[PDB]
Amino acid sequence: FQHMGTVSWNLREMLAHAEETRKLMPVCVETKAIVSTIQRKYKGIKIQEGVVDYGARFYFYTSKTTVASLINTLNDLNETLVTMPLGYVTHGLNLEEAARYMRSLKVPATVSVSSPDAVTAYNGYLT
Amino acid sequence: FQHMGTVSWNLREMLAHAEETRKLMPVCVETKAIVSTIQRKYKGIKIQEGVVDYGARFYFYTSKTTVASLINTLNDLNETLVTMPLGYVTHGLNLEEAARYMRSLKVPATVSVSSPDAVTAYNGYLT
Repeated sequence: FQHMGTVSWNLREMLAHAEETRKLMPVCVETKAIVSTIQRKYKGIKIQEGVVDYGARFYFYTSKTTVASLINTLNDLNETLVTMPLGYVTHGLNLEEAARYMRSLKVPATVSVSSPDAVTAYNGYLT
Repeated sequence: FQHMGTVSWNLREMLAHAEETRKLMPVCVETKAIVSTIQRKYKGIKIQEGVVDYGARFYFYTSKTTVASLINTLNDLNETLVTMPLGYVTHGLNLEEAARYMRSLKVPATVSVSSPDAVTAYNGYLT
């Protein structure tokens, strides 16, 4: 998977990278800490499902969208991502099963996990 | 980040340091000026992706490999590096976003930037 690599970026780093690069950043609208940060950082943003390009370029989704459906949608968008492992926590998945879904991503992505130790754990599950 | 330090060495100085120390030196094969210099200093080299130990010890990569993936690979190799800021220009990144990715390196590294002024800028971005 030369098109995906794994870092440990907090939300401020992810947003700063996304603002500069305009890489697409998926955001689960049920994750209050993240939505709150976005609403305060980009005053006036109208959060709605799908692509919202305002401050940064977001793909807003609900966890009622199942992970493989989200990933097919993102594959069709054909944009480079900055993302957390999809389904992890939001869909009740552990890190290993989120990685299993992430194997279906065909677009380039930077994947952010909680800690440097999670980087090696995640990459081992992915490969 | 005590395991990384920043200098301003031109390519000839980087190659001389790499030749003596056997530190691993990442090289983007799309950067034609660098590849040509390497082919001229180390006549007969067979450039191919991955580790090539000929004259100096190189890690040749394509910019189709995403920066975080390259860094994941270099961390797994566990060799000390002499390197330019990864992703800078080659992946369309500015110096600040390259530095953001370099925070993920776990192996010791000497990072060489284009001028003494860039040393100041890069260190501020890294931290």
